[PDB]
Amino acid sequence: GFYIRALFDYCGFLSQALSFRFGDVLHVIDAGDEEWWQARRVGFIPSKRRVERREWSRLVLSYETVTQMEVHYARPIIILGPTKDRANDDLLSEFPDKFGSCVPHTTRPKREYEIDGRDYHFVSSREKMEKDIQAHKFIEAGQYNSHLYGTSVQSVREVAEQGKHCILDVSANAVRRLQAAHLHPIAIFIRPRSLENVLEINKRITEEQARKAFDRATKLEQEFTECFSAIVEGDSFEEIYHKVKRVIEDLSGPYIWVPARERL
Ligand SMILES: Nc1nc2c(ncn2[C@@H]2O[C@H](COP(=O)(O)O)[C@@H](O)[C@H]2O)c(=O)[nH]1
Repeated sequence: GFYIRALFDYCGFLSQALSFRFGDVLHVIDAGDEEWWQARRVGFIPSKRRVERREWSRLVLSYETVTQMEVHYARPIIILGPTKDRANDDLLSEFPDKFGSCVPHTTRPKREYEIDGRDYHFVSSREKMEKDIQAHKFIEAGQYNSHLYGTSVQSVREVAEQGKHCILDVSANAVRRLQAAHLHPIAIFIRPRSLENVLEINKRITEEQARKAFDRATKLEQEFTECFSAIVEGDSFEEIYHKVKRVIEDLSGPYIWVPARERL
């Protein structure tokens, strides 16, 4: 048969319908029917056509074909959503031998106490930086104050090829760039269940910051759900943290599922 990854979670009606969650990889055994396919998590599941029809009438993400490949590098990590900074900080602190950060590039002048190749790869001219960016040398870049900063493909590769998970502090836009560079990341979205939930997973921030965080999360999910490797939720940060680690463990290893060429 073939394999697909669910991009959504699936009246009181009982049937042989298989339940699944976002990110589950499914082994499709029989897809001859246009409405229901026979499958098993790696019952029946609604076909792409059926999911789309229902969603359209309700008011589209359904599934994407995937294939298993062997990788010899450690997958970079991109944690997104509320509390991601604490999660990034804690992973780096908890497993010094398994997680690391890459060295970013920048055009700003190096301070006297900074070291080139350690703090940043300090670029001589901004023109050179822009050229490399145009040459697709960066997974992501931006401007702060009046200087450029960027996470280069090579800097990430160096960490990944070394066998350690590179903790990235970049937007969801980087996922496709990393995939194309053959540095398949583990993108984890921490989804707030409500405004109240945000207030529970971070007891420090104000109600106003919480509302802003919830709004960003909503927009992030609306735009990049297809790029997430997994979506985690929890009643507390501790629960979120535990789940983030479980995902990384589950999606690590030599064999990973990546987008396939076959199309539904
Ligand atoms: N997300 C993200 N922000 C960064 C990164 N490197 C620097 N920054 C941002 O740029 C600001 C200025 O950093 P600086 O110029 O002092 O090294 C930081 O406070 C931070 O917000 C990075 O790798 N990822």
